[PDB]
Amino acid sequence: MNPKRIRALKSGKQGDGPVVYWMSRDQRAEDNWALLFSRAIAKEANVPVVVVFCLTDEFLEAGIRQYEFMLKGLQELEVSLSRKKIPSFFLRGDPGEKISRFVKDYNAGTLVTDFSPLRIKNQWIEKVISGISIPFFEVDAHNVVPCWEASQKHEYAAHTFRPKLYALLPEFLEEFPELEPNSVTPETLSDVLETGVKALLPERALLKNKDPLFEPWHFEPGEKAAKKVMESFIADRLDSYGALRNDPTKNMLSNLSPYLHFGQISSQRVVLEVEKAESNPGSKKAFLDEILIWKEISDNFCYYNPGYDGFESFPSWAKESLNAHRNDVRSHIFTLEEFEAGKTHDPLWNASQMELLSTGKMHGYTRMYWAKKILEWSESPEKALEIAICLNDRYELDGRDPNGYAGIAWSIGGVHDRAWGEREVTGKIRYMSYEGCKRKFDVKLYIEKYS
Ligand SMILES: *Nc1ncnc2c1ncn2[C@@H]1O[C@H](COP(=O)(O)OP(=O)(O)OC[C@@H](O)[C@@H](O)[C@@H](O)Cn2c3nc(=O)[nH]c(=O)c-3nc3cc(C)c(C)cc32)[C@@H](O)[C@H]1O
Repeated sequence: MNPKRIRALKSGKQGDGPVVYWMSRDQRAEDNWALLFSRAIAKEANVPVVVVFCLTDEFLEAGIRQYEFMLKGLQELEVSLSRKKIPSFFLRGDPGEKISRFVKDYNAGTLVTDFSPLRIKNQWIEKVISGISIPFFEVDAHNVVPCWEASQKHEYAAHTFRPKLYALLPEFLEEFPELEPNSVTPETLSDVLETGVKALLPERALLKNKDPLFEPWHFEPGEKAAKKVMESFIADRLDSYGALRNDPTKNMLSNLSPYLHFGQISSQRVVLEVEKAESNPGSKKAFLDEILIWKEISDNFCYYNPGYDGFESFPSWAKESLNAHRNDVRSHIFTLEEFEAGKTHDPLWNASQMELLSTGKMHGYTRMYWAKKILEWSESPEKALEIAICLNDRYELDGRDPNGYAGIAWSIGGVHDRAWGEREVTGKIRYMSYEGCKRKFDVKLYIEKYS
């Protein structure tokens, strides 16, 4: 129980009621430093621990696909927490009102939340701070090394973040203690889902035949389903991961991102299990570079760059290059709706958008190709960022995520990249040509599957 995982958000006066874990990013009962820390605080105070989750007003900015995935997982989570004699309360509203009122109504003694570097979570925290007088902590339960510990600043390249992160892995990569149950026991989610689906339905993604686009059987939600996906990745896909991770015709990725995004599985758990696996060397190195270095540098990016979703956060070499080509004539301009419908003149791009539309998880390789063409076929880099973020957040199961803003910023603005050869329109941003993908994998097979 390393105290470097927890820090104070606001001092206060400790009450004598239960310890409240405001769960947000880490929707799981196992392998959860925020829940474990909350339980430990409760034990020292001779009080029970309680979990609260905010069903916020912002769900209408995404789709049924993410709402159902999240809420079905929370239904499973209710059962698991109740087995530990830990009650869970699901508050309909936004956190500033709901958390403050709950703290008062339930005589909470201490408030704890998990860590997200996203603007909306920081918006939420500000309102909560103004409505409570009890101590308020946050625990990094999402990263192996706490984000504010891995580095003191924005890291401009993987190769400057990687040695700092790896220097800290011996301390922070460790097993989880078991969650001790509470000593004694202190509108349903199905109805909430019903109400939300009703409100979301007019905006549901449909084919011209009015049949829905989304296929919900590619990733079953919840902690138990996530563990099976991790186990099948290690048993069946990890050996080939190094060779096949850049081939979107092969189903050889871990497929863990939807579970990692909602915190239905701990990435620390995944890393421990992968470290212990005997697998092809090269493959384990490649996978750990993604789930450790690239995932946690995305939290580094959002945490230390307030404007992480804007042009101003790009590196200076990229801002200069993009500005110098701002007035170049674009080969094409597509509207947000033309991008959304997969109606560019590039069949590889359109197939990547159809994979996103139908499965809610675009292959990692084509996400890079996809975002870079939005830069190439939009009026400005600012508009490209707007369009890519809109589509990523609306349709990825793993979207609205530091990985997303960081991966889009890499794609369009060269964040965590270097300058490449100068081209018109896109400047020195790394280019990914259609013909280059053809030399890389079977583009025709990918197009057939998603068309
Ligand atoms: N590139 C990258 N950046 C951050 N974190 C990453 C990245 N690649 C992998 N990971 C993290 O590692 C695990 C395991 O990786 P894989 O098994 O290789 O991948 P999957 O879980 O099956 O597939 C998800 C993966 O394709 C994406 O994580 C990346 O493409 C990154 N990425 C997002 N990741 C998100 O979680 N949410 C988003 O909204 C993302 N949006 C984008 C947008 C764009 C334009 C790009 C280029 C990437 C991207 C992964 O689960 C992850 O934790």
